[PDB]
Amino acid sequence: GHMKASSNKRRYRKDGFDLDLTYVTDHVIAMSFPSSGRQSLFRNPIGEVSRFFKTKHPDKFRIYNLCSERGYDETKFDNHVYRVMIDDHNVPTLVDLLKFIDDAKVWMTSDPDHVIAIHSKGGKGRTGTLVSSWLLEDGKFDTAKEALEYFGSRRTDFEVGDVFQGVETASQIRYVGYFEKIKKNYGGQLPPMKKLKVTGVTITAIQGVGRGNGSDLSMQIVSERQEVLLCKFAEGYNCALQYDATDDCVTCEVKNCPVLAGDIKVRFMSTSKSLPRGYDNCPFYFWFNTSLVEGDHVTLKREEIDNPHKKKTWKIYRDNFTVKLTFSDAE
Repeated sequence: GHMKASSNKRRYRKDGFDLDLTYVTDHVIAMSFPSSGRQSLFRNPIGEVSRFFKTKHPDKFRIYNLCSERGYDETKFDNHVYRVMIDDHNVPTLVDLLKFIDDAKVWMTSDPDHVIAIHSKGGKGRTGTLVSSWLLEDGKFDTAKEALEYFGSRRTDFEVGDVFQGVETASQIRYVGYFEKIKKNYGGQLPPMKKLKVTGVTITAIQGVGRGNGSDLSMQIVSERQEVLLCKFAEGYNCALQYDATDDCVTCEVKNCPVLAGDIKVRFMSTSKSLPRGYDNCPFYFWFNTSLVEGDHVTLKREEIDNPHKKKTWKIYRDNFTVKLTFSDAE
């Protein structure tokens, strides 16, 4: 009878394959995670994905797994898998990014028919960071913005909730920009190392954010996956808070910061349940690299901070919401 007995752009549906896989270029593929067991959200069984590569690019593929959270049976891909450990909604260290670029360069230079396939979980934020960096390396684009937007056009749904298309976070945009700066100003290698200590943090348009005066906020500095400083503002825990109602800002002296080098992640937490958490289990956060800092501070506008960069938050983080870190030289 009428009742049965049983039961997009990103879809590759050719030659008996049905996969969440995109040729960003003829030789650079972006895809979602090659999954096992049950299929949820219709994304990509590993047996099929590995069959695809062995059939379409026999002996001429290399797979990049960008998920810190999980690996898989790499022998399904004949051991042609390289891992870049990136947490969801975060960025690779620049050391890890450049190591990836060199690995891909060695592989791609060896044969013009070689392909690379880059994946994460959804194959958007982390994947787009590395795909866009690779396309800069390979000379297809000269700016991070163009590379990111191309990635967005090939791989992603258009998001009205984003300022810019392509990736998931503001730090992801920043890190492709860092790679552009490295390629154009430093010959493709890291800039001279610069060590820093954070001595202050200033937040503008504080009204309406948590308790609206800095008193609910704390700031955690993370280096190489470890907390290296925690400041709790109202309490004076490694800090001293000053709130100015007239100027709608808080300025905090930061105390006891260790010497910082490399990629630094700064997370802001709140005791106010009324201030929503976004990605990374906090209200707002960002990454920066100490060697790419200019002068004695780094200032980030709303669209440059992870979580406030989403339009769905703009009733809380107003047009003039910014965060500035003030530094001292560690050398």
